[PDB]
Amino acid sequence: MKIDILDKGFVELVDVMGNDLSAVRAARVSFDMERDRHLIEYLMKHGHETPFEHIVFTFHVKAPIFVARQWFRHRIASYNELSGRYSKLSYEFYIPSPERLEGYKTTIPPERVTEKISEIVDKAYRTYLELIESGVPREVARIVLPLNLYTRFFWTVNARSLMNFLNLRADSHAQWEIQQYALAIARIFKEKCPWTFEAFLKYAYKGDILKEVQV
Amino acid sequence: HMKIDILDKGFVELVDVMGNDLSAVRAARVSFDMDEERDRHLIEYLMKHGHETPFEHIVFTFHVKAPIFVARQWFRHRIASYNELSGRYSKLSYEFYIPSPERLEGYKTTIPPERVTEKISEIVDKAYRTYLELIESGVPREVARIVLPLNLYTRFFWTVNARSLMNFLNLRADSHAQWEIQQYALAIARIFKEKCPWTFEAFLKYAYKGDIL
Amino acid sequence: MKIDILDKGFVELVDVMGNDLSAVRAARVSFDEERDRHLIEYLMKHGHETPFEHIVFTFHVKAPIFVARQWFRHRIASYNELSGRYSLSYEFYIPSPERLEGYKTTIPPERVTEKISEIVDKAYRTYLELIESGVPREVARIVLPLNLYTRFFWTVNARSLMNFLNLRADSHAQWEIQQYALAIARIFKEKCPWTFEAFLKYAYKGDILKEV
Amino acid sequence: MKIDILDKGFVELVDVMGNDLSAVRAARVSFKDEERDRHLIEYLMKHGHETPFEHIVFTFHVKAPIFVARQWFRHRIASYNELSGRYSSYEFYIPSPERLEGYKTTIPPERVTEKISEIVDKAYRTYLELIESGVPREVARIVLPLNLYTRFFWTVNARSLMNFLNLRADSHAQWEIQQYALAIARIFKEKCPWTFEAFLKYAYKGDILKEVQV
Ligand SMILES: Cc1cc2nc3c(=O)[nH]c(=O)nc-3n(C[C@H](O)[C@H](O)[C@H](O)COP(=O)(O)OP(=O)(O)OC[C@H]3OC(n4cnc5c(N)ncnc54)[C@H](O)[C@@H]3O)c2cc1C
Ligand SMILES: Cc1cc2nc3c(=O)[nH]c(=O)nc-3n(C[C@H](O)[C@H](O)[C@H](O)COP(=O)(O)OP(=O)(O)OC[C@H]3O[C@@H](n4cnc5c(N)ncnc54)[C@H](O)[C@@H]3O)c2cc1C
Ligand SMILES: Cc1cc2nc3c(=O)[nH]c(=O)nc-3n(C[C@H](O)[C@H](O)[C@H](O)COP(=O)(O)OP(=O)(O)OC[C@H]3O[C@@H](n4cnc5c(N)ncnc54)[C@H](O)[C@@H]3O)c2cc1C
Ligand SMILES: Cc1cc2nc3c(=O)[nH]c(=O)nc-3n(C[C@H](O)[C@H](O)[C@H](O)COP(=O)(O)OP(=O)(O)OC[C@H]3O[C@@H](n4cnc5c(N)ncnc54)[C@H](O)[C@@H]3O)c2cc1C
Repeated sequence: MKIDILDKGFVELVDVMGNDLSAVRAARVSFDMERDRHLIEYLMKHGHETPFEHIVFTFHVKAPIFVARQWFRHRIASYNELSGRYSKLSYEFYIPSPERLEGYKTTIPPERVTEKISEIVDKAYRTYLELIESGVPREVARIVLPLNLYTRFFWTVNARSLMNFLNLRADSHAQWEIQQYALAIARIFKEKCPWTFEAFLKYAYKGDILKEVQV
Repeated sequence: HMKIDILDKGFVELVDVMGNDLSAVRAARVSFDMDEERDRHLIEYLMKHGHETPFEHIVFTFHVKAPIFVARQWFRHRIASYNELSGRYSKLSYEFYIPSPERLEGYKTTIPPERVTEKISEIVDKAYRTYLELIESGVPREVARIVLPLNLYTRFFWTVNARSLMNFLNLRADSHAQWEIQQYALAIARIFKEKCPWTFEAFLKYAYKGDIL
Repeated sequence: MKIDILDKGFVELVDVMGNDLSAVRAARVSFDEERDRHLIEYLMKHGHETPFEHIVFTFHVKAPIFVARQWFRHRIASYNELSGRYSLSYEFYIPSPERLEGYKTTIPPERVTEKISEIVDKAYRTYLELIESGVPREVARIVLPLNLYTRFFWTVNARSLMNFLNLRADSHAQWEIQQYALAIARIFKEKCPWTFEAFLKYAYKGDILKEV
Repeated sequence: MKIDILDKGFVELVDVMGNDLSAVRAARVSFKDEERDRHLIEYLMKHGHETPFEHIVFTFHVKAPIFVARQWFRHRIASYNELSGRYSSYEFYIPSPERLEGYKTTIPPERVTEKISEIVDKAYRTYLELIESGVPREVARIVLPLNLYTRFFWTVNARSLMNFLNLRADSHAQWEIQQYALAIARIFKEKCPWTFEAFLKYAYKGDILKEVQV
């Protein structure tokens, strides 16, 4: 599964451990213990979250650094990113489409706003090349590249933490760009753990957009 | 699907696994934006210089059955997930850990070791019979169970990743730890070895701190 | 500050880092009572709790082991229990007859209390008989019941502390742990009145704290 | 106490709970004898009993370049609170020619400083231009360089702080963040002198802290 985000980014599922039943098996130990589907619903509405920690995912994500920084703020998880110290950075930046500024009255037209951003990206990247070409160390030459540069990383997280992540990013208060990545994460989650997902929205989900956007 | 019996009535059973040795290689190799010969070499490299974040992408789920005094020690490992049987929600099964005579291999005692075994079974039986008694007299299960000894068996699920798993082994797979916990740590290591050959070997060679593996 | 719990336990404050204003400084990233207290309620009401992690406490607790097993399940915190390698005593929790109040039991509540005492004595004697006999404590102590008292140091921050109160300062929790949580709650109120106030009004998920 | 780092950054102490003895008291689970209490710190450190050191806590206020904060926020056992770029200054980290010392370059070291200052100025110009044009802050800021300075509060306990020093107060870490960990180390030394010495002697895995002073 690979979903395309923005103009050049993406969310891709690498691996998965367990499914809805993993949560059920884990919960049975307490009381010595169709019907299973009813237990998940029960857990969800009564606040028994731990059982869901036994479902785990690993995603491959390519996103603009300003999005990555917000994502990494989630501590209950594991990360592994491409290094800007040990690698030659590619010429890939997130250039917002004109429709992104729709809703805001601006002096200059959306195409103009979009034209300038690209321009600054070229001057920035061109300079980055002179320096690397001139013998400057990569780890120091990259401080000139803008926050709209694309980066890649792996993310391993369990169901319970993932639901905390959707509560916060698949919401209208979070930035538009990362909301797009949230929907992709939500979609994949629904495909792998449909019962848990349904119960989530119906009982514990605190955000707004997932109750108005299919999958 | 593996299972290993511990002590007289306990066990360690593997329920699931996510990934393998290459999971660590793929998570790491993504740093340089990038063959069998190379891959094993990479894992040892990471292990040598302490780059352990990549091994966090390997996960295990166990099902354990052990006495309460062992479980308590085990639960101190916070970087992991747990689900246990509730003593305040169901009737408790007459299953206690009774040490065998050999347990005293090295200690000379007033009375024969066989008698120590007999004595332990007695106080356990007496305590168990009082538990059933108070229960049938209408006493709340959560209250009646407080008379039960620490050798009563419990059960739980444990989901943990490879990095934390290696931390558990450095601490419990060691002679300084109690003999009962060692037995369980040995079982955890045999399963870890089975599923992650390269990683397990690299661990024993450039990082394992214990002394019984 | 020390509060006695049950028949021989307690919760005592050992140290504290910060107060309500610690959360205000963290949220504004820098360094008028009215202005600050309005922010604390603002953050509480919208779910922005990270600022409260910058407040921390360290308690010294003395509880029965079964109460301690539930308590230790709270992973986002620090613990240190007595082992007898640096600091051992032997006392047990014997419920009062009022504990069985409400339940209609076969024998008198006063007899339930007696039977618990009897077992404790027999279990305790057997234990000493084994030590004087030459069995190492690590083995001998496994015959001691779950109502055996222990002690530990607990260091936890405000965010996690409020999670602890949402689960233990509640009727679904066991009565014994409830008593310890009520104690934890009073001390918290004393050191962070504003934060405690806002907690009860917008985020407190339990029931018993609003009744006492 | 506050300490300057790089061309415009710093590390500032905001608060602290406990001292060396807070570990001693936690290890014994109690509450006097210096020779003894200090002897225990060393024992704990030598035999790996590190949980007692979790009972000492700090809060720092840091100002640093975004490419430094990113590497830093990587430490999960800790608490963070940064300034909002999409809601909440013309300050960027401009390397000195002495920073490119030891590297053979086709152009004068001073030219690098000038090449980097130029783009920073350009970018910043187009940014302030977009803001005034009506473009939302969260959008117009995507054109700013990774060397833009940010600020955050950091609360971490002594055990976790020792892990940070192991990895960052070391020659394998970028030179920039090495400077910050040195300041972190200095404050830590001042507040918990017994733990720091024991740490350096029995557990520290890095290199520079045994070479440089405080
Ligand atoms: C009435 C009652 C009955 C209970 N019955 C049982 C039972 O039968 N069996 C049983 O095993 N337990 C039982 N518990 C314990 C309960 O399941 C929790 O373990 C306990 O409340 C500690 O909570 P926590 O996980 O939220 O907190 P902490 O472990 O202290 O964590 C605080 C927060 O960080 C989180 N977190 C920490 N680690 C992880 C992680 N690895 N993955 C995802 N999120 C994480 C969550 O957001 C959490 O709320 C019971 C508790 C109560 C109050
Ligand atoms: C021989 C032996 C004797 C012992 N004696 C005692 C005793 O007298 N008293 C007692 O209370 N316990 C005792 N213990 C338990 C021990 O102190 C730890 O609680 C136990 O090993 C759990 O380990 P951990 O902290 O390494 O693991 P986890 O909790 O699973 O943590 C793994 C890693 O994450 C870390 N970490 C997690 N959370 C935090 C945090 N909040 N702050 C800083 N770092 C963190 C560290 O890098 C740690 O190694 C003993 C254990 C052994 C093996
Ligand atoms: C020279 C250098 C180069 C680096 N290069 C890269 C790179 O190319 N790509 C990249 O992505 N990162 C890179 N890093 C970051 C590195 O991978 C770690 O993320 C960083 O050092 C944070 O360390 P930590 O995990 O030890 O600490 P913390 O996250 O603060 O954790 C402290 C302790 O608790 C633990 N712990 C916490 N959470 C978990 C968990 N979920 N599972 C198991 N144990 C846990 C461990 O015992 C740990 O040491 C680099 C770091 C250095 C110093
Ligand atoms: C719309 C929006 C705006 C934001 N604005 C800002 C801003 O201006 N400044 C800023 O600094 N950040 C900001 N953030 C980041 C926010 O403050 C959190 O850091 C982020 O949401 C990560 O969430 P978390 O703590 O719930 O998750 P995780 O770090 O993944 O933790 C999950 C659970 O474990 C817990 N937990 C983990 N560690 C600890 C701990 N050490 N102590 C207590 N509990 C713990 C809690 O129960 C928590 O819910 C913003 C986030 C959103 C979604």
